[PDB]
Amino acid sequence: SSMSYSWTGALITPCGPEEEKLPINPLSNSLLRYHNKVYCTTSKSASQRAKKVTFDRTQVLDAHYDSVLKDIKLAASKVSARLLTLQQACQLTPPHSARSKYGFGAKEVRSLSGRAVNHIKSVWKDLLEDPQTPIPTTIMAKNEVFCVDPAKGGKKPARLIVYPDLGVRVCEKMALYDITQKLPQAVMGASYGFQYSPAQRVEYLLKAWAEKKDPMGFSYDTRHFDSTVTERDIRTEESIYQACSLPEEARTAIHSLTERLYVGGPMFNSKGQTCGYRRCRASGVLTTSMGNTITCYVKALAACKAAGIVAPTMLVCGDDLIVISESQGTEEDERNLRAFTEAMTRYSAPPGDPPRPEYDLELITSCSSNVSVALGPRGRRRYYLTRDPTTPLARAAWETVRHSPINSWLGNIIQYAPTIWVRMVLMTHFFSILMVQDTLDQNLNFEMYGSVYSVNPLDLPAIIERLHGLDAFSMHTYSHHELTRVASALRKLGAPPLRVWKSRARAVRASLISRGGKAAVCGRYLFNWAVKTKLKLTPLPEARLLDLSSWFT
RNA sequence: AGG
Ligand SMILES: O=c1ccn([C@@H]2O[C@H](COP(=O)(O)OP(=O)(O)O)[C@@H](O)[C@H]2O)c(=O)[nH]1
Ligand SMILES: [Cl-]
Ligand SMILES: [Mn+2]
Ligand SMILES: [Mn+2]
Ligand SMILES: [Mn+2]
Repeated sequence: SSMSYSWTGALITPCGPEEEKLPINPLSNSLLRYHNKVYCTTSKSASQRAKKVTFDRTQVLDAHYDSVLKDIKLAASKVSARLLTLQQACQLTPPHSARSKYGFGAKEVRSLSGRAVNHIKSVWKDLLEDPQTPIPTTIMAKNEVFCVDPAKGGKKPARLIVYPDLGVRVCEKMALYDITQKLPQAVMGASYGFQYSPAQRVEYLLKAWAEKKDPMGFSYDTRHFDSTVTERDIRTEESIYQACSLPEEARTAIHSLTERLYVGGPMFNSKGQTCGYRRCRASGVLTTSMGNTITCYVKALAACKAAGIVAPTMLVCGDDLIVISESQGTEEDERNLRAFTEAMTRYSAPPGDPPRPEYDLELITSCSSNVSVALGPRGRRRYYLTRDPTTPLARAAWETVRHSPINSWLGNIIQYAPTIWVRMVLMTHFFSILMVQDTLDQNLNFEMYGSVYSVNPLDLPAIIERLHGLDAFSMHTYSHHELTRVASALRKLGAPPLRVWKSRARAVRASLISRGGKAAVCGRYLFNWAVKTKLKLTPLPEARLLDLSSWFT
């Protein structure tokens, strides 16, 4: 039926200059040695990505699909959502959001300058009046950092980001922001993945596992999800949005956004040239996450019914899903999974890697992470979320004129505080660097799910107890998989091995302790693993006084 | 670029 994209031959050009690595990396050259392996995806590579994501979709739905979709609309009809005022929408614009072509930027939008507010008024009037003329978009490469992988063909090409003008982005929020905050949870309940912290994700997966008499689990992820989303999927997304209780003016803007923007349109490069035409998800529109997650969930639940998955418990985040179900024996399990994949494939959600049944929770990877297990202070099993540290280590070494890696270190330390790789490697390095800089008590930004949080390094013990529990400071006897994977990632990036990190950690610990105050608490709590004569760690008062519920919702 |  439809091609995901068509191209004119015009290049996908960069915005600014693409920052160069330097001959010395003063903050990370004591973390690892193989700086040659750390690269950032470039705009040049964007044309290789374009080739990989351009293909003809044919989609074939069926009664399982139709029935799931009906149930979802019903669930959506229990939501009432409102328009945001123009002003509220303006003030949700992030501070460095790309500026408008019409001579204003995010600062103006957030301050509600008159020229900006006035332009946005007309953009919106035009949405209400013209339900048809396609809205132009800019296409850009995403620049992100990875470690080279010779197995997977050296360097990944940059993903494609497609977005409309700042004025339109503000209007999308007026129309849809309140739905983004309510609909997913309304139609998916506990299956909606972005509502859980790492420990809560873990707790949910364990409950689900223990509920089954004989559990089986698998993960799924779609190859190039955005390019696989069809015109019809997007219109079906609208009908899910329209099932909510909305004021008429929202309805009208939603429909017009759908027809003029979401279902497709022309793409221009940064130099202003026509680049191509799109007939799939623009990753960059406000509905990217909600849309991906709801469309993934519809296809996936229908595919579970098509395949005969029994008592499925799902967890979905964008195109990433886990299903924990009742095993029907391994022969049937395997065939049910092939049936799952075939249905998803008819639904236009083909797999990156064919999924596979598993019967041990450690072997299931979704959203680049997996549950693992270690022993606590009293010898009890303690489960936690971990991941391959390769990419976090590479990002820990991205250091240029424009970019400091310290914030990346902090983000990982917080999300993955119970992991052996955070505790032994990233914590040791982070604290050593900040001590020597004498910047321990300076606040840092921490990025997650598009939001920034300011954190003081000296509050890490409290934050960690709160997010992960006091046992995050006392885990030992990590698993074979985790020990093997961490040792291997360290060798691969030319980092010191764990025993070296241990002797560094002793020195970092002693030095923090000798400063007293909050620093010494960091020393005692964060590095208790580093000394033979363990200390008794008690709950921290400062931790009871904390609420972190917005960080992971 | 969005969440
Ligand atoms: O920086 C990102 C990463 C992902 N996505 C969205 O989430 C989807 C799933 O991404 P995944 O990481 O599974 O890779 P893909 O499936 O795109 O190859 C993408 O297609 C995008 O629509 C996005 O909008 N921006
Ligand atoms: Cl314990
Ligand atoms: Mn994918
Ligand atoms: Mn409509
Ligand atoms: Mn994915």
